[PDB]
Amino acid sequence: NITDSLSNRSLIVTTILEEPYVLFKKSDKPLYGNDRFEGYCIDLLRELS
Ligand SMILES: *[C@@H]1O[C@H](CO)[C@@H](O[C@@H]2O[C@H](CO)[C@@H](O)[C@H](O)[C@H]2NC(C)=O)[C@H](O)[C@H]1NC(C)=O
Repeated sequence: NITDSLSNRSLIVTTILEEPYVLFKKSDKPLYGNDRFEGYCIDLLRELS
């Protein structure tokens, strides 16, 4: 059981804008939250979450 034992526990994740790892979502609405950045390491963040 190495499942979601880290539930709750709001956490701060820091990044730098690089070209192939993070990118803004191309949309009309102003981006807020985890929809601000998308990419491969963001996909790794989704898998880890
Ligand atoms: C996250 O917070 C919730 C409450 O805010 C914790 O909830 C309890 O979880 C245990 C697990 O068996 C239950 O028996 C309790 O009835 C729950 N209480 C409530 C008030 O929900 C939860 O454990 C927390 N997550 C972690 C990983 O600690």
